[PDB]
Amino acid sequence: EFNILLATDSYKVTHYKQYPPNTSKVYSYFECREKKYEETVFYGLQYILNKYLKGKVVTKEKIQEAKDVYKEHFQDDVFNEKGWNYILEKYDGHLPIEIKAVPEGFVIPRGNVLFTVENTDPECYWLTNWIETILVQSWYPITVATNSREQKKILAKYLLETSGNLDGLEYKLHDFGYRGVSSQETAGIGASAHLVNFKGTDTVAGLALIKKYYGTKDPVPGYSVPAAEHSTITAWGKDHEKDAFEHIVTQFSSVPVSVVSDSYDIYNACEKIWGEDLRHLIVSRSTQAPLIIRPDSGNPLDTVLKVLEILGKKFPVTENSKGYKLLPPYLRVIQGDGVDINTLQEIVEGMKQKMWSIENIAFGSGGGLLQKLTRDLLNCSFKCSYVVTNGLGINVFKDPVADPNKRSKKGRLSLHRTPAGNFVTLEEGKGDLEEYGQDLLHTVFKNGKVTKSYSFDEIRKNAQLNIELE
Amino acid sequence: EFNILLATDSYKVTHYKQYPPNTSKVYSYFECREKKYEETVFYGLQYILNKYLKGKVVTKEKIQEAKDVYKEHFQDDVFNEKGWNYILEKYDGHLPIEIKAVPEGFVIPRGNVLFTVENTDPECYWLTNWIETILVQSWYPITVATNSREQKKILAKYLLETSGNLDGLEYKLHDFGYRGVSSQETAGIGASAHLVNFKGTDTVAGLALIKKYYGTKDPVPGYSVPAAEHSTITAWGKDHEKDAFEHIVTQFSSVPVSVVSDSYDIYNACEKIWGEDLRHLIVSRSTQAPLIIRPDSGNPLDTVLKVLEILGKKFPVTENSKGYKLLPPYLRVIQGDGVDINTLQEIVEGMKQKMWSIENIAFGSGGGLLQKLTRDLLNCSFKCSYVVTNGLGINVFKDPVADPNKRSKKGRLSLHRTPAGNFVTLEEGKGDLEEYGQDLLHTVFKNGKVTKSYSFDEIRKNAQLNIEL
Ligand SMILES: O=[N+]([O-])c1ccc2[nH]cnc2c1
Ligand SMILES: O=[N+]([O-])c1ccc2[nH]cnc2c1
Repeated sequence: EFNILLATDSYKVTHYKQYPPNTSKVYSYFECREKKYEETVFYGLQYILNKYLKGKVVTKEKIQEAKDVYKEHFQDDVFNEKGWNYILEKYDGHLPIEIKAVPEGFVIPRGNVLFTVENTDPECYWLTNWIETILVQSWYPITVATNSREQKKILAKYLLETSGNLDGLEYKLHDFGYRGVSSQETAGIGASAHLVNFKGTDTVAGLALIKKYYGTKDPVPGYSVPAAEHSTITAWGKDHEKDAFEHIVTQFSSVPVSVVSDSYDIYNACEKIWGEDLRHLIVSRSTQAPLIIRPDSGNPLDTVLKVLEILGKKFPVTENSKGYKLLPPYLRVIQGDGVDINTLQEIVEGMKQKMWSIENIAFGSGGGLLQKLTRDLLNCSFKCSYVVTNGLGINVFKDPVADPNKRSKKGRLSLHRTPAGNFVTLEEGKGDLEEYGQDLLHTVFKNGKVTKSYSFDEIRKNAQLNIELE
Repeated sequence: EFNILLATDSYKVTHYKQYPPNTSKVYSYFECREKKYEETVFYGLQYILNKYLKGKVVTKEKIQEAKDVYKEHFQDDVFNEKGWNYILEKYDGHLPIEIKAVPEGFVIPRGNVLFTVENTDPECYWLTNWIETILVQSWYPITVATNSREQKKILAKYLLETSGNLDGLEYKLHDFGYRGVSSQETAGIGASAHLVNFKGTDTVAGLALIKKYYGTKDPVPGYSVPAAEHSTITAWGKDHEKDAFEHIVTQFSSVPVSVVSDSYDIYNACEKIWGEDLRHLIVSRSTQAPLIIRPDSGNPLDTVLKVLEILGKKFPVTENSKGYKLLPPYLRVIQGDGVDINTLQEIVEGMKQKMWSIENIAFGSGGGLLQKLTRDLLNCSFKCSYVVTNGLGINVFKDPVADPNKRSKKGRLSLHRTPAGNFVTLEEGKGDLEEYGQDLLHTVFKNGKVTKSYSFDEIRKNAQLNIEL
């Protein structure tokens, strides 16, 4: 079972002995520090508050366990047993911490305070940064949600340009990342973050996470369709690819079905198998049940363009009202290999140049969407900005000589709307001067309880694109 | 509770309708496909077997839960309820699967079979690839362990060259990755994978994972020392950095202590604060309890060299038998910013050029060590290579025309030692000809039971570098 006393960076176990004597308050904050990604989607803190921080998180057993582990880990007795015992005895193991945060789903420019953390009992001055490690992992859902939204911006731009509307946008980027992430827990968190922006996912783990921690009016937040993988095509044998295709599209004759078509020769599969031998089984399909052809190898752009040219010559193509080519409604393509924010851009631009509507194509992304991201991408960072020692408040910060980008904010922080309606973070307690109206941060956690929460429906609304709002 | 019926890629829910009819066997394998990183450390499967796959993993409630979710998720009834019910009824919810694997810790060249998976009951042909998603996540501890070991190889080469030995090698790369990974679970898995090669970690989650799933003779597999962060320095106030330093080294006077020294001006801190104002508190320290100065910003190579240059002028430097400069034993440096396999190499080579021994330095790595890695790095991949349909075995594979690198292996596989003592994977069941000694894959899982386990001690022994052998 999870033990918050064993869920911190080792060195933090020794920090209670390093702060100035008579420190009664440590106040810290999280930002995506300014340094391609000008704004960030704030998402994921609510998961962490509920799963890890709320309620009785300290017990006699957990304290003894941590004591025993750290004794060996440090080869010395440095663990603050008395400190954790105080929390157990005084607060029935509930953390005397207050956390204020921007609403989940909010889209906020870089370099703004997103959440703050401080102890509510002077004895627990050390607790604020103990939980840095747990809270900082919010970088991951933030970064997934943000990068996923940036890809939605690209898709919206090109879909609107080539078709004149945004129909189906929320299904244009499917999550294929389940196998390509580092753990089951990561799969659920990352998939949930993608679902802030889109509705298509194969990472089933995200559904239960959203249901438990956020909630939606709909039964599920995300959807999928039947689809083949290489094993279900190749199992039929090298000479029986056509047989596999026929079996699969006949089994799934009245729902959409994706079929990976590159097992041996994608171009042959498209031109001869789909385009000639099985063509009669494709042109009979409903608009609600298209065949989705899935290439999965080769240069992503070149392959998509060639697949489209092949299909364009075997199937009846129309020209939509914007002048772009459109496959018949029973036939679509999905590119789910080598897709990341950069290649996504390359492919839609290349399609546009060849006069193919973005209506024709959908994308899937795996490692690119959920794994190939780090804390450095948005410079997600947690720092102390204010302490009280001997009853006097001190504005504190770091400001390394060789890297001005790592300079942290000073003092008590608040988030405000500017006269032009933008965000500003006030430092040094200046929010108190009341020149900038009310603090936009909300208290979300206080003394062991979650004090404010958001449904996944609210989060999605907050995270909408301006082009969707317009 | 974790529900294995909800722990697969969505489309796999539909695959039981797609395989050829009359298929009684689906046999699949995992490899780090050949395409840098020429050999891989096999580690992490045992975690997955015990946590997720063993024992009674199917119940009536879990089947109903999956049925309910998939109904909404697909807006359709596709779901092999009968198939899952069969496992529940016939096998008390234990998976009729056999997995054979190379021993954990083994170091194997790219392009070799590392483990195979197959159903043991003809009714469960669909189950082999159901569990692909969960098993393929082994890519992560494999890749962390492999990338960590490659960094150890660089450190070993340079330490040996500049010092004449490998003393302290196992503490030269510390895991600072806890806050920089995507989840608590990842933290533990990745930290454990790093401990295959090294003994220094701040990612505490790794200790409990190793204790629970692998085990060590020693109480713990990993260690740390007291150390400062920016908060414990900056809280003293901008004008009181020296007071913070003095307080911290005095609190931790008889153990090693790392102190981040770049809050305001790393160069001033080293030259004026440590090098003058507080020098008397440093030169009195034990060899078993040095001050470890930690820069944490600026160009990693440039900052390390300038820090050594400064300290070398304030503290007595010796020249070792190899001709390299060595700080006094009470004083060391750790660089834990911007360290990955590339920059690590750059720093030790830069030090060597400036005649500084690698004895002087240790490294810490966070995102570089545990997060900035993907399944693409070693091409970790799971593919079906053999099926039995209508009582006949068929060797199956993919071979996409535009990417020969994605061609997969054919038929039943086995791993063998070559006459020269290397590795070879035999395809098409050719291992049965018995020309190549015994198969190195062992049955590790069969019908819900873990059948062969390794301790963390054995794994570490298997993963040793040639240089230390
Ligand atoms: O799993 N798939 O390959 C998959 C899932 C959903 C899809 N929607 C359109 N194509 C798809 C492929
Ligand atoms: O957390 N640290 O900064 C840290 C931990 C362990 C160390 N061993 C040597 N330097 C260290 C720094």
